[PDB]
Amino acid sequence: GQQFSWEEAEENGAVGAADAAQLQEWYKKFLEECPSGTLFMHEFKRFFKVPDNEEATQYVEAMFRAFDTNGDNTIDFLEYVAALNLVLRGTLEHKLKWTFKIYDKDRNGCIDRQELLDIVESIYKLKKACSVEVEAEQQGKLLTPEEVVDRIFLLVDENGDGQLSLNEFVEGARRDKWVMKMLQMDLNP
Ligand SMILES: [Ca+2]
Ligand SMILES: [Ca+2]
Ligand SMILES: [Ca+2]
Repeated sequence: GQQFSWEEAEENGAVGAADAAQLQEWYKKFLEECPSGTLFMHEFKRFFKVPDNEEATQYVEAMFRAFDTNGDNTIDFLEYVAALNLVLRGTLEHKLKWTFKIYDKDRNGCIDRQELLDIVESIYKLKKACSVEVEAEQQGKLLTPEEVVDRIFLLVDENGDGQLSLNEFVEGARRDKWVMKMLQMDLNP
């Protein structure tokens, strides 16, 4: 399927512009020390944020999951790079789709309170092993791990159909009243 690189390289002998140039170095700096060197969920989390407590692995592990879905357990240079443009540089609304996918842990085309508790739960383990404990209790009235889920579901939804489709979430994630800040997690810093 597809190829071993971008369509540009396939046709064009060396593409052009400072575009590929930037990638030429990336593709080389990574494959230079290893011909046909592919990345792995482990080599990624490491060569990227190489954390320590590891706890902050659930979050990243998700990234590779939502992005690396080909089903080969491996992620070639191409895939990775694609993610960058989707995050590194300015990110357009295209995020509404990719993010909606991050939650899709069961792969079915529909999101359910099951996926909500899954991802959020992950975001919790992250902010937990971070530089703060946000002492759930004394900190602004804590809640149950299932509460937040029922909060993002009800708000994003409204018909009570019992199913959170893309369009439903997309529009419910385009602005809402708090879905962004939360689901966003990073925000900017
Ligand atoms: Ca892959
Ligand atoms: Ca799903
Ligand atoms: Ca619905």
